[PDB]
Amino acid sequence: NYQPTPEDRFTFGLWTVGWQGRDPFGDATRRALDPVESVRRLAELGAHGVTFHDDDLIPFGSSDSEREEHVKRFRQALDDTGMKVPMATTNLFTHPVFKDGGFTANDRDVRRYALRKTIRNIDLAVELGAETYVAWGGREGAESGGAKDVRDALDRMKEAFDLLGEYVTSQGYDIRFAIEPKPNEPRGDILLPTVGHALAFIERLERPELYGVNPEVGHEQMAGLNFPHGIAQALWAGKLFHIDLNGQNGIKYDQDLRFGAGDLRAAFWLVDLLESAGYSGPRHFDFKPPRTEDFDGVWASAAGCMRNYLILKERAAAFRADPEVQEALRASRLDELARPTAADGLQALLDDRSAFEEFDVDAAAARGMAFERLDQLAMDHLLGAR
Amino acid sequence: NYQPTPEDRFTFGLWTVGWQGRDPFGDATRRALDPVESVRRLAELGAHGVTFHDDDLIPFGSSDSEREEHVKRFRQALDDTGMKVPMATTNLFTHPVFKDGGFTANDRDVRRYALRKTIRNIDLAVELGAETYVAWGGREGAESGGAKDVRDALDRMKEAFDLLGEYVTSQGYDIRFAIEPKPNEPRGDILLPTVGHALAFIERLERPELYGVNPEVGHEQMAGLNFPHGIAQALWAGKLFHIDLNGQNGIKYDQDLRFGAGDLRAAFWLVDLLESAGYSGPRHFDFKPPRTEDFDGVWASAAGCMRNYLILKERAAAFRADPEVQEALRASRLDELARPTAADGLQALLDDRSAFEEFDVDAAAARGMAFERLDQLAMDHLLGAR
Amino acid sequence: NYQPTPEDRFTFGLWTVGWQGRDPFGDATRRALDPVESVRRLAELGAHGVTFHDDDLIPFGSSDSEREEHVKRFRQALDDTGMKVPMATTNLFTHPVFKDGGFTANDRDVRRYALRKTIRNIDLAVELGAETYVAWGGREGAESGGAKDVRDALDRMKEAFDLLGEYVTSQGYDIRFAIEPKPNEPRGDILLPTVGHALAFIERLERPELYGVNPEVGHEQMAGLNFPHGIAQALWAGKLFHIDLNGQNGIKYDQDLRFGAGDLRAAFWLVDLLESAGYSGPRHFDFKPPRTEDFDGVWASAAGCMRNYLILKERAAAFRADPEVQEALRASRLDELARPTAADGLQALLDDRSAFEEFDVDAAAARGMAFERLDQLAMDHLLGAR
Amino acid sequence: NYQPTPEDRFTFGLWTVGWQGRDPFGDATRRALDPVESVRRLAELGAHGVTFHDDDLIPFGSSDSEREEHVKRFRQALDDTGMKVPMATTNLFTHPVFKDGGFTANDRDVRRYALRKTIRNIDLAVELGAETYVAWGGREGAESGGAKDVRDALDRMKEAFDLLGEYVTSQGYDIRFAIEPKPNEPRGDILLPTVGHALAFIERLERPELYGVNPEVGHEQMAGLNFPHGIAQALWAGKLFHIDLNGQNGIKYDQDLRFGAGDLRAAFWLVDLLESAGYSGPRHFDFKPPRTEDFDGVWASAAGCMRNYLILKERAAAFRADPEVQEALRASRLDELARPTAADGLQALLDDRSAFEEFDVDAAAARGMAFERLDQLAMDHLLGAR
Ligand SMILES: [Mn+2]
Ligand SMILES: [Mn+2]
Ligand SMILES: [Mn+2]
Ligand SMILES: [Mn+2]
Ligand SMILES: [Mn+2]
Ligand SMILES: [Mn+2]
Ligand SMILES: [Mn+2]
Ligand SMILES: [Mn+2]
Repeated sequence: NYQPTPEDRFTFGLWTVGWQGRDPFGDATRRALDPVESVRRLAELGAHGVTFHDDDLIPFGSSDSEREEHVKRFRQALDDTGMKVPMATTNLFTHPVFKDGGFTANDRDVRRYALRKTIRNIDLAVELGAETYVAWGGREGAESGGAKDVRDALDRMKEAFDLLGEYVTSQGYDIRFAIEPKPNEPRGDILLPTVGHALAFIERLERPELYGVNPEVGHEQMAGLNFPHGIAQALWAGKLFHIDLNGQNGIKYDQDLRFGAGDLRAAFWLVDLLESAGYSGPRHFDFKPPRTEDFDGVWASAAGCMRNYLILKERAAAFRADPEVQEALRASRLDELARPTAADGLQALLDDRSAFEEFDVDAAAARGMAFERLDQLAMDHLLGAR
Repeated sequence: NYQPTPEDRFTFGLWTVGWQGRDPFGDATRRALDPVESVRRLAELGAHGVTFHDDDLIPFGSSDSEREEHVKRFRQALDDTGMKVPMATTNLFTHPVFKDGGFTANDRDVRRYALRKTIRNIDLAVELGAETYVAWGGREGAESGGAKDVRDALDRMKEAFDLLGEYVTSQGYDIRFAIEPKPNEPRGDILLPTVGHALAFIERLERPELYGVNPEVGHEQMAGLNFPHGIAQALWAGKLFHIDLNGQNGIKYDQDLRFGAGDLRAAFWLVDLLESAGYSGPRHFDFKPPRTEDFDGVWASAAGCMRNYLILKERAAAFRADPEVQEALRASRLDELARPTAADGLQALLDDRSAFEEFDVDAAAARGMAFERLDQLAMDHLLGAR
Repeated sequence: NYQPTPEDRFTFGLWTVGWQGRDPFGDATRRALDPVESVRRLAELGAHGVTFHDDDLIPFGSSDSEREEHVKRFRQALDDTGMKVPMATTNLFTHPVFKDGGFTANDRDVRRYALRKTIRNIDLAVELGAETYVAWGGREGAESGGAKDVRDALDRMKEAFDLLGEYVTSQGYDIRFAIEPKPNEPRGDILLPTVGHALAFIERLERPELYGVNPEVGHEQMAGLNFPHGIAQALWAGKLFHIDLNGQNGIKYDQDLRFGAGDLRAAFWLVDLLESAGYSGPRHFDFKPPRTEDFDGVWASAAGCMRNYLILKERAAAFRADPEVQEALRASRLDELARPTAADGLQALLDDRSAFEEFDVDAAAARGMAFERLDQLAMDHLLGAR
Repeated sequence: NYQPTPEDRFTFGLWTVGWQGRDPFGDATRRALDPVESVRRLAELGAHGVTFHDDDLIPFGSSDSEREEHVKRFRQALDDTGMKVPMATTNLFTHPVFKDGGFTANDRDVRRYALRKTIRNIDLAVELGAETYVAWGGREGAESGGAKDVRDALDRMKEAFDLLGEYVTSQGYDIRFAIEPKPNEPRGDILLPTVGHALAFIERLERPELYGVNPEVGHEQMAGLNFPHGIAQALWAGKLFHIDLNGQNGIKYDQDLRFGAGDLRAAFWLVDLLESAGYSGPRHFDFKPPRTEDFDGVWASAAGCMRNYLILKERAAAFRADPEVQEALRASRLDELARPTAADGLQALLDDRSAFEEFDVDAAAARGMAFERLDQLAMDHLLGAR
């Protein structure tokens, strides 16, 4: 019955089920949750673990005595439940000091502070066993053209990531970084707005092997992009270090719906790709239970994330294993797409009259791709109408 | 009076002013143009040169005798006018054989043909003096999830670009490649949909130094992205090999309006950045005169592209040179954004109590960025209201 | 097995399966179809009937002898198959004369011609038994601000529709009009861009009872709008005279995918609403088989439209009939939403201290809406995971 | 120098300059403002007046003694400055009780309360001299399909507006209502999402003459719609009771930038239309100074709204008065667009062989519209490049 177990590796941010429902036009609709109670509540649902921002575990401005007791209580809930902490991250967006950014703030002292805050939490992340450290530069960007020279800001962004990579190397940590793109909100435009921009930026770091992406379903969809396509490119690059799952109904504010909501067909093709590719990291949900809900609806929504992943996994596997689909894939030439165009090499291609001079372009053009039958088989599988 | 001269390097595709106005719901509204007459007509307007697809110079399926006479006539118009041909490209989208792509077609024979067609035109491009060879993979992509394994397709795309780079190296040509991203249309989703995705892909080629981007204003805006930001990232990467200028009114079909139309403020900030950065390549217009127009309106629209570039150039230069704006930039800390965050190095940063333990975050947060005054100075400059 | 029969009332435009695959960057990939063969082919698939533009039945500029033989051949295919023609429409977009519009062309003679062309086809539509006459003003609009005074254009649009309503009244026809909104493409902005704008405009006609809407799934989604919501408003207004079904993957060019493709969840909620409301008109598909397909894929895609409608109909009915869902609807107060707010009347409301002075807003606010559990039941039903 | 005076009728919501900068990912960056100080500060800038939500003048849950003193202090600032209060509105979105809506909440008691809260503030609005009472139903809508039957919700919405119209009639007030559309945010989809949907809904009210629209620039642009077009339709309907001015950079979260920011060309065409139409209501700014700013930047941003309106007013007037533009308008047939298509009547049109049988469609089609020259004259005027 699509019941999750910890071996499914489902994880959740403390800030997700813990979202109090404050939006830019409304006050909180739910009380804050003790992280201890979310660990317990999630473990009961079948989750594998939790993630946190530094401020989602230890309230900003804590004395070290308080910090110690916050951590201690959290550590006991993990031990009580068997939950893990595979990823953590820094809040560089909530406090007003970060109103123009953390790593790319125009104010140099803020940039320095953002790094000092980030490094403190990396140490804590390692202590709690995280393998991935995410950065979402939600305040990096601008509302107006003169406010941000983006060439200078990317210099400042490279600087920061290079320093964090020097730091983890100096400490001998095994943790790796994952940049989480978003195209806008809360800034008018955010730097590194998509998976492609983040991938490209990483290739300009001193130690590129230490940084990957953490793409979020709804964020690429906020640019009207195909999320499964961007995940394929991240996988092709060897850079899918982590993944954020949720739903989004098109180009609008970041909704962070429960996974499977939003674009259901894209959710199907995403799961198909993650499972085909053997992605083995956490299946992490970054989602807000809608503020219409009380705490029972919070946990229902969380359960739904996991349930929908496992239904889509079953339907995609059944699609890929159906001999009628395999035949259709053959009919649509997907096997040909995986064979080299010219393993025979450039000269042989140049000398191959069958590639140009005697190529029958009209017979090739007349050959239908048969993609609509293939896609209606995929639809039939998704809906259990086979 | 904002009169262009060839030294402004303005160029135009033959397919732009030559667009007959056929759209997906309407027939042609203008006759086809002889490329000779467009070269002459553009030179009279002050353009520096023209670009072409192979099929926009030599009709598909020409005998070599016909090909020779087409080229000869074009060459004479160039010589008659002093016009140049700085860029050329391949039509891998119009013919039905390319209905599932050229380089990433599922059919291997089509992929081979696409390369054979591309290489033939590279030789011609070199003969006519082009320094940049553009690729727009407008048919590379899918309408449905099962039709295109994107991992395999990027393998096929890398293959193709690697082969074209082996070819130009083997011939000793100096020409370089520029990939032109577009997120969708005519395919439901197009591969390498944005500047970031193209930049990232190039870093996976055998000879990355040979490939840059040719970003188009309207295409990044079709993903709701900030075009000046993406140009800054391309410039930061050292990869702005060429630029396509036009206008776009938001997220919708590719309009290819005359430059300055669409998002006027973004046009201002683009020109500001190109001129600040000392971009020295062609200012190339990829635009469709609307099909409401007759041939006089075609040439009016072309003239307008150039005029609007030169007005925005003047207003941006005046903005950057105004001592009141310089002071505002200082007030908004843009100078600080250009200074290293931590040239003193990681350890010094770690030991700097002013970066954390004794950082006054409340006083930093209280400091306004003054970006609205800066932006109203930019507005006043753009509108000539100073 | 979700097999359609004519009693399902599925209809298709001749221009849908007959689309030759010409897009704004590519030539045709399929030959044209004889309307006779599409009637036969669709009847074999289980369709109820077909619709046409005047130019999709009789080629533009036909002699009346030719027109007669075209009609005669079509009439025989209808009789041979039992197919019906419930709707027809005018092509006021393909010919270059309509480059600035038909009814709102700036040129008065074109406006007159557009009406003369429209009235000729209304007579033919009546002869073939249509009950609905659609208008899609795809060329009505502008690319630039000065080109179209929209106040004057709406005067010209009202004029035209008023004249067509006088005409059908004068002839004693029973046919009714349906305006099909689209927000853009082929014009930069199209007038009456959404269901709401069309509904509002109709209330300004001389005979409002004669005009409704024909909303198309993909067009409202091209404005990022909720198609089921707009259909509910059209139904609430008593104005859903006809409906166009297809799919659309977000805000981009009009894709006209096969129904069920695009936004699958929205397709579910649409079918739920049409069936709940007892909509009894044609279930009309306005769709393009992708130009990757040959004619077998054309018919596969058409079959898929019908299949997906019938699967979604079954799943929605099962949702609405499930006692667990009924209970959830009760828990989410949907029954309360259908009860008058204040049947007791204004004064009683004013005097009801329970409505303000003694209203417990905190207890009301604390009551969760339970919408996430309700929606996961809807998801479970859609996917057959109950 | 584009200095505003109260006769320009510029108004501002207390919540605009008073926005503390709390966004869905960040805390406040500015303290709250005393409404008294905003009235004074705005009057010094040249504003005509202010508007308020009930909760933006009197903190929620005030004793009547407190309410009295809040009002008294506000009244004295108005008298001290000569500022007016032309519009007011109800906060039916911030308090958690309104998490599923006010007038269309599923909970009947909340719907009753929303009306009781609305009516209390209408009385206060009248006392302070407002002529327009706005409703923005920002919580009316849904995130999921089953949560909201939209047919029932529109019944509940009609009910509420009908009751408020009975109330103001019963009291003999002269105030009129204006519905402010928004397509989404904070709900996933908001009911009456555009100007067209609101216009259409009003025609279903018992007393339609009492309700108009208050369209907001950024909200229609959040649906990718042309704001000047929707204003023209509202003006054509006689329903532009009020207007909200700001800027928006495309399809994304509601930015509420200072007017003239966002889409500058659309701002030009809007002002052109308001001034051409002789719109005489308040020019009301609904805008957020970005949270990067301190209070000096708040007032700079407010000043900028007014400045940009007055620059665009000058440039549009100069466009409309330029004899070269008048000639171009004549060349593009805008005069013809304003002449009836068929004042000669239906029969005369039917009998006019020049309208069909002898219409030269090819010569008509060959006539260019000359819209690009017209639009480059508009551009030259906007930029002061004539
Ligand atoms: Mn998100
Ligand atoms: Mn995330
Ligand atoms: Mn383009
Ligand atoms: Mn281009
Ligand atoms: Mn369509
Ligand atoms: Mn349609
Ligand atoms: Mn707004
Ligand atoms: Mn507003």
